[PDB]
Amino acid sequence: MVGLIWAQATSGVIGRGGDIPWRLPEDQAHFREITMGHTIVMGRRTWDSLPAKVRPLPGRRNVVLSRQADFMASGAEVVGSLEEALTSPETWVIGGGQVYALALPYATRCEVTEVDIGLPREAGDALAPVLDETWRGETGEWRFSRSGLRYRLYSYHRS
Ligand SMILES: NC(=O)C1=CN([C@@H]2O[C@H](COP(=O)(O)OP(=O)(O)OC[C@H]3O[C@@H](n4cnc5c(N)ncnc54)[C@H](OP(=O)(O)O)[C@@H]3O)[C@@H](O)[C@H]2O)C=CC1
Repeated sequence: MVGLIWAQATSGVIGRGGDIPWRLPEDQAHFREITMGHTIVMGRRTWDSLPAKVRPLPGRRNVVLSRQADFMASGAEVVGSLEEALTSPETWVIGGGQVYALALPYATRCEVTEVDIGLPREAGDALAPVLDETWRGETGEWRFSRSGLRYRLYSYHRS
């Protein structure tokens, strides 16, 4: 089982300038709940964007994809191919744009948080993968964040 987990602006933007273009702390707990105790796979830039205090993410086997066969990532496993990254039965791909695209074909689950923020796609942005009709989804109710942003959760599956 390979799952993808991400948060996106309605527009599809998931990252800009090396960061996430919004604040939504309420998301942190759902992320933690889905990923805890499993192997998590991320691209090298996502690793670098993780704050030093939670790098590596505690309670998870952190796997980092990189084409630098010498890249240093303390507390994480550096692999150079996607096949090497996906050996665990329950693996959650947590980013970024490149890695989500690369892993989508292997995925049977996606936990998506939609953020109701006006943020048009700009050139160079990290973007969320587009789910076609092989996916059957379940949409949650909109909620308000203390940040002021409305957000909801989607759970997608495909056998
Ligand atoms: N909103 C959300 O839910 C999330 C948003 N993000 C955002 O995403 C952005 C980063 O995304 P993005 O720029 O797409 O980067 P990625 O995190 O996907 O990392 C890309 C890097 O992964 C490595 N890589 C990619 N493909 C391969 C491959 N096929 N084989 C080996 N190594 C590979 C390379 O490392 P190297 O260059 O070292 O070879 C490459 O530079 C940031 O802005 C981040 O904040 C991240 C996670 C979640």
